[PDB]
Amino acid sequence: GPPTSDDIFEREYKYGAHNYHPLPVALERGKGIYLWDVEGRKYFDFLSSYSAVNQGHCHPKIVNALKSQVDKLTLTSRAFYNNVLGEYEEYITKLFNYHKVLPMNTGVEAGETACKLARKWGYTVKGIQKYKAKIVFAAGNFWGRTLSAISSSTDPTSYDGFGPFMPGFDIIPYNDLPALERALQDPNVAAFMVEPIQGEAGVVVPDPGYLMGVRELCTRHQVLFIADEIQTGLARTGRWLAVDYENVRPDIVLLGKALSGGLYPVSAVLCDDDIMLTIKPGEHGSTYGGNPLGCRVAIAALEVLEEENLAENADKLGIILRNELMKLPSDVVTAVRGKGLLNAIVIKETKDWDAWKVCLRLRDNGLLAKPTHGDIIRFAPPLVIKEDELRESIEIINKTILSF
Amino acid sequence: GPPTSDDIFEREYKYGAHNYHPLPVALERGKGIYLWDVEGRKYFDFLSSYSAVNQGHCHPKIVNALKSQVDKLTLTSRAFYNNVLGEYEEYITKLFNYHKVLPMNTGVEAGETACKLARKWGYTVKGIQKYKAKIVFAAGNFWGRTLSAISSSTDPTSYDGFGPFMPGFDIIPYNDLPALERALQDPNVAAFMVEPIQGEAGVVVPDPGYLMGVRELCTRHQVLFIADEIQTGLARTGRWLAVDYENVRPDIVLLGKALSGGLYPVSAVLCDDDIMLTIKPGEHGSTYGGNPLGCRVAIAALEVLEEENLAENADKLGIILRNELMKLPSDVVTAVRGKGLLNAIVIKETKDWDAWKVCLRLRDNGLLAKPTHGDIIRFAPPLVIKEDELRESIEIINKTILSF
Ligand SMILES: *[C@H](NC1=C[C@@H](C(=O)O)C[C@@H]1F)c1c(COP(=O)(O)O)cnc(C)c1O
Ligand SMILES: *[C@H](NC1=C[C@@H](C(=O)O)C[C@@H]1F)c1c(COP(=O)(O)O)cnc(C)c1O
Repeated sequence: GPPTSDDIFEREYKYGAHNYHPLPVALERGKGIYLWDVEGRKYFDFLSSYSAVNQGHCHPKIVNALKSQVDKLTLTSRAFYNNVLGEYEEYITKLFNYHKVLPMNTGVEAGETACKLARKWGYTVKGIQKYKAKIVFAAGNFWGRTLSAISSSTDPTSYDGFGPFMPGFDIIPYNDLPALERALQDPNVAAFMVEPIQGEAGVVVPDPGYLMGVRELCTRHQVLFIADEIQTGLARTGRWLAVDYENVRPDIVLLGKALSGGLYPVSAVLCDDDIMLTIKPGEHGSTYGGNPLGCRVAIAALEVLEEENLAENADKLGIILRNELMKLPSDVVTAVRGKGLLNAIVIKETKDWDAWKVCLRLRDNGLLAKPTHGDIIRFAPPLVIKEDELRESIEIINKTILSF
Repeated sequence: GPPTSDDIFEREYKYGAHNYHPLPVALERGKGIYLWDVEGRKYFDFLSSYSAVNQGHCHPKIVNALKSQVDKLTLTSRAFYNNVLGEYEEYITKLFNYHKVLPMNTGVEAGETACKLARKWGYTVKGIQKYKAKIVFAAGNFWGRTLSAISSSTDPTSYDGFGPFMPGFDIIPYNDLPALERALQDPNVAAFMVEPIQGEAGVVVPDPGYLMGVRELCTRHQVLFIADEIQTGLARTGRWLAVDYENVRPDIVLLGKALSGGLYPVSAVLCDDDIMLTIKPGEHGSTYGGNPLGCRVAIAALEVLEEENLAENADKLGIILRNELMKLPSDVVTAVRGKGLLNAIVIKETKDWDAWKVCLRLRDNGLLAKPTHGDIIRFAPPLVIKEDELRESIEIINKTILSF
């Protein structure tokens, strides 16, 4: 017979690294908003692989894009040209109104690329002496697990024990314009990198006007505004970019995770020529960056986001979701926050009770979510969810919370 | 009409970053050893996307693995389990005889993972004080384009202008056991990372006994031996790992690039428990790392390497290839080097003449290669090439070199 859930757990424990402690559920199929485990049980996906499957699992248009391109060509390396890359580049740059895109594979690779662009621009355009350029980050940031990315983290689990750290990364509080204004007095600062809503930190939504203020301060002090929209972009918050809510144009925009609908690791760095062209041929790249297969998949995923109006659905259904979540009692759920379909609730963590046990019971009742701190539970279903499906899942959430 | 080659070049120039200057050829299909451009012209691929398509372009078994898995499930994130990952992990760990694998996406991500493992092991097992751990690298190394990876590079084009650098990375000459012995006198050294043959540096093959000496010195001084086999592994040099030529077992083995046959970005970090389990749950990861689609593709690519005996083919045909290349005159080709099907020739670069013009003419004559320094031309066709195909390509190379 084929392996049970427990066989799957045990096998991973024996042969795989222990860098994760996942929710004990062994999934097998995903379609749209749904996931099935090896026993056949059906669940709503309320994690969406951290927004990588905004389009729902195995969206048939993106699946067909993958299938059509793999029968053909998948990787030439950028030592030669392929056809697909230029088409995808024109598409995405015109969609987001930037001169150019630099293609990479994973989100952290886009972050690293942004850091390199900011430093190169700082030395060659702003005139900072090599190698005094600084980049400012917001406490609570998460942008990956490289040595550089954990060097900007304030989370000890990300950086503790991981050797000496990248210099030139400063940290200020999130949602704090006076602190940014103070940091940007140093002319050696080249950039400020920030998430428009902090995902991994617990869906931390900054105050209205924060993004506008960030843009104003960055412009005033000749500092690049890098917006990490790898989790908040591509309709998840109800707009193409979360920064669109304040009509703010960052200098560099990072995209990832739903850029492919979960079918391929595709990431993008968007900016104008006076920043992008600071990097000359041979000075940056990636083996799989810009390969034809991922490019086809990304064109298809962006087209799915546009043609199915998923940002508007995210907006309206997130309004419904937060309104319903706020009816849970204050004695158990101390906070409800989010934008569009990126939301979270905060648990009145006792020790009779916590976010992990809540997610276990939610799995028991047919809905999959995972906590991000122990009192924070993220709710982020695929943007293809319909209102009746959302209301049934909300019913599951109510049943689970009021089970305790 | 559909875009010509020149349209493709111009479009990428307008909408894409200028981080590459590729060989002017616009490819469209790849199958096995062959590539076709948009005009219909046919070429031998003698770059193999830097060994990512060891199995040849669009190998039907790996294509079918991709197609079968994408109709199903592609990404749950590691917040939950999927079935495929444990199966792939058991497979690859038993294949290479290590306790465990840590899955990532790109080669540089495997390198970063290795660095984190080495530091965490240095502090928690070797007892180095935080954060004094050092990692030693070999001059000429290339392992990616993150800030940490360019911090260990001796190539100014990789690091110049890219902000202050990661501390704790020391550099010694390649192919130099006395220099390694000298570096390892510092008890704060946690690891030595090295390529068994330096690919990007120009297929630099170290002297016989170098890998044995590295292993002996690392063991003697309680230092981890990290072997980057992302380009040299998976049959390319004629063995499963290039280190197999000296029956050397590194502490950490990095795999990438052919791990997927070019169909998906899949990388792996292999090592035993006493190293791997220094990283605890929540302390490292990746969104796409270990996803089911890439895992299916990787199982298939490894199976193709094993069942088609591609390491033996690489061995014998590389013998033939180097023997034939050495018949070109000394006045034009000053050196021929390599192992298995990873080879290179060195050009007597005049200014009447150089490696770029040679590769242009080779493209004109139906074979695609790219220089790596201006007198170095890499020859690395897919390991599915047959002897008559190889001899025809050698004929192309002769025709081209003796055209000048
Ligand atoms: C990716 N998001 C994160 C990775 C996940 C995990 O595996 O635990 C959960 C988490 F929120 C991310 C990145 C990095 O992208 P990748 O390297 O993982 O592809 C960068 N910035 C942001 C905002 C996010 O969400
Ligand atoms: C990958 N090899 C390199 C990338 C290529 C390019 O785009 O120019 C050519 C070059 F040789 C590599 C890596 C990094 O893997 P990725 O991040 O690119 O996936 C690490 N180590 C080695 C030995 C190699 O070859």
